[PDB]
Amino acid sequence: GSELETAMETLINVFHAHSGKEGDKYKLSKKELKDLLQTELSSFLDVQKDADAVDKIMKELDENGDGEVDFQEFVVLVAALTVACNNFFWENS
Amino acid sequence: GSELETAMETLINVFHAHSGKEGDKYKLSKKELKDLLQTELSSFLDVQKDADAVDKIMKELDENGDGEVDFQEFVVLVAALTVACNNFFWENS
Ligand SMILES: [Ca+2]
Ligand SMILES: [Ca+2]
Ligand SMILES: [Ca+2]
Ligand SMILES: [Ca+2]
Repeated sequence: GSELETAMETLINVFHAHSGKEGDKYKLSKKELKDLLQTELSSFLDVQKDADAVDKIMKELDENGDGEVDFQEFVVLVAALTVACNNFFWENS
Repeated sequence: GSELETAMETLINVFHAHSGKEGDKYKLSKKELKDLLQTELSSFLDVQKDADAVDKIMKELDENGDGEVDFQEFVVLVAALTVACNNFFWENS
């Protein structure tokens, strides 16, 4: 099946849906990623309600203080945090 | 939309489709991950043709030499490698 493959194609499409909407299509930005999580992962990855949560999240990515992200840094950080949350409910049954 | 959200639900379902098929449903294994990539990401992440490629890939994950993976280690390693490949074709246009 393409279920797992479809997983890579989908995050890449929404990624180019908002990332290229700001014009900076060659680099991601702090506001661009804010839209992607609050759009489909708002309930899981809290972010829209805690705007401070997005400043902290980009800080690990923008460790360079570039206020911009290379998108690759983003996938590794949120990938581990959300995956851990699913096991959190399963751990207590 | 749930396109990005659907991305997390799909890799998690196939993950529990083969991971729980070996009985070791509490921990992933070297053969379990081999099936997930060769099943839907065979063409992108070469693996089935280069069985040596799977030994090397788990080595970074099983840096502990446990021949077993915590699944979380897996998502971060293959997440960055496949994402980079998509930009490889885009970089040369
Ligand atoms: Ca962008
Ligand atoms: Ca950055
Ligand atoms: Ca398993
Ligand atoms: Ca491991």
